[PDB]
Amino acid sequence: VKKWECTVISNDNKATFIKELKLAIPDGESVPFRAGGYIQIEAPAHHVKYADFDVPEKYRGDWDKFNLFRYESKVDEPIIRAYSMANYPEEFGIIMLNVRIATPPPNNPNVPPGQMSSYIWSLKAGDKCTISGPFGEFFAKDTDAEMVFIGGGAGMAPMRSHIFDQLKRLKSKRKMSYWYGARSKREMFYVEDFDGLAAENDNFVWHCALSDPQPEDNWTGYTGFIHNVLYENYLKDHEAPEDCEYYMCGPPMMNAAVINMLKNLGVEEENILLDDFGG
Ligand SMILES: Cc1cc2nc3c(=O)[nH]c(=O)nc-3n(C[C@H](O)[C@H](O)[C@H](O)COP(=O)(O)OP(=O)(O)OC[C@H]3O[C@@H](n4cnc5c(N)ncnc54)[C@H](O)[C@@H]3O)c2cc1C
Ligand SMILES: [Mg+2]
Ligand code: NA
Repeated sequence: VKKWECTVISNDNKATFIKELKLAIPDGESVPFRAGGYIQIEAPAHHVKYADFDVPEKYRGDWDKFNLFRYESKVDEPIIRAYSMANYPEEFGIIMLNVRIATPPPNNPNVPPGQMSSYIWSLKAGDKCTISGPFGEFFAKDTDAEMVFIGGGAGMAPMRSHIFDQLKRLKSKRKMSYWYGARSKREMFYVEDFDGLAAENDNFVWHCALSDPQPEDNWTGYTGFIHNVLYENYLKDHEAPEDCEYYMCGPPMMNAAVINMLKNLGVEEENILLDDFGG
């Protein structure tokens, strides 16, 4: 296991509650990881204020609505946490992460904010970030079966890594689709990336479903929760959904609803691979 003291290239919001942390590896080297894998970030003792975070006005609505800038996080001893690569292995020299900020639950507002994610959200371009690894178990199976990727929230990271690894490094012709659920259009990201792959690869398609599209979205795409949209628009009519491989990563409510849906279809657990962030 190696450690790298990386430099933060950027740490921009991609969604209301998700930042994309981009890290430059020293000397241009790469972490020798597999898609679906993860690194660990370690943080020293520190103290951060949410009021100091850089959150663009476009994403600030819920932050103001719930007074999330009230929070502070004091960490007296080093801590360490896993985060999944959003880049694939031939995106060299960098580690890209998608980090959800783990705020106090709205029903429990005076408990401490999430320690490591509040630290990551405090990082700005030029800061140093120590990572170690790589690790992993959420690896793609080596078959020719159709793949169905299902993502929500920061689960975008290992899905992006997997899908790019299949199409760019493995040059796979397997049938592949990606279904991503989000609340409204501002919560979407990597749209240029996946639109690009879908235009260039006739074996790949992707869909987004919004559960609460906003008036400003002018949304005419799928609406609702992703397990309903995947079922209604693809799996219901599928001639053999039990023969696909399902790769899923999302928030806990999404994981549970998707897995329940798949099992009611008769998919067996061997064909359902969950990357559980432990929410
Ligand atoms: C293999 C792996 C890969 C992962 N990849 C990703 C990834 O790519 N992106 C990502 O976002 N996450 C990922 N995770 C999850 C991630 O490691 C952290 O668990 C996550 O960031 C939360 O950690 P934290 O330190 O911010 O929050 P913690 O300090 O662990 O707190 C978690 C939550 O509990 C609340 N809390 C604190 N004190 C109390 C109390 N007394 N009572 C009740 N509640 C309390 C906090 O407000 C917070 O919401 C991954 C996890 C694993 C295992
Ligand atoms: Mg966005
Ligand atoms: Na396509």
